[PDB]
Amino acid sequence: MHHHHHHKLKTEQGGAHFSVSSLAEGSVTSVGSVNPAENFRVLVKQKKASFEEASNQLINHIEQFLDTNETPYFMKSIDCIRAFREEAIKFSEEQRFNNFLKALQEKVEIKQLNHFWEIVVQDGITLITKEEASGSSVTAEEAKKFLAPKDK
Repeated sequence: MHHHHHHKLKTEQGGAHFSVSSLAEGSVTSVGSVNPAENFRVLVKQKKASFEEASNQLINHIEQFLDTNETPYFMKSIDCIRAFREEAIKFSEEQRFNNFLKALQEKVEIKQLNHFWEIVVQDGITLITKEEASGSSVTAEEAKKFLAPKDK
């Protein structure tokens, strides 16, 4: 007539559970998932580095690549440029723009990598696309003018 326990009141865990990440924690490799610019993005989005030091390491890494002879990274370089490009607009960094641009270019000048400069002309990756500003209505046109793949 009497019974104790076996009532089942406490739930066991309740939900999925396993290892986290398991991708790259310790050494493993560099870069989380694609995009070599994501790192710079990390510092700009984190307390790591300022939008300048971060973008600096981004272009710097791009310099290492630009040191190599591989181009899979040259269009991807343009992409990195595209990485801090948009971020800067949201990060309010105008000087950093003409800086990475005049710096990466002045660099292509000192050395070769004119091919990188080529896609730059084909991508409008030169001068302050808007108008040496931080908030305008102008588009890539300006850049398209600095180095256009058409006209004379």
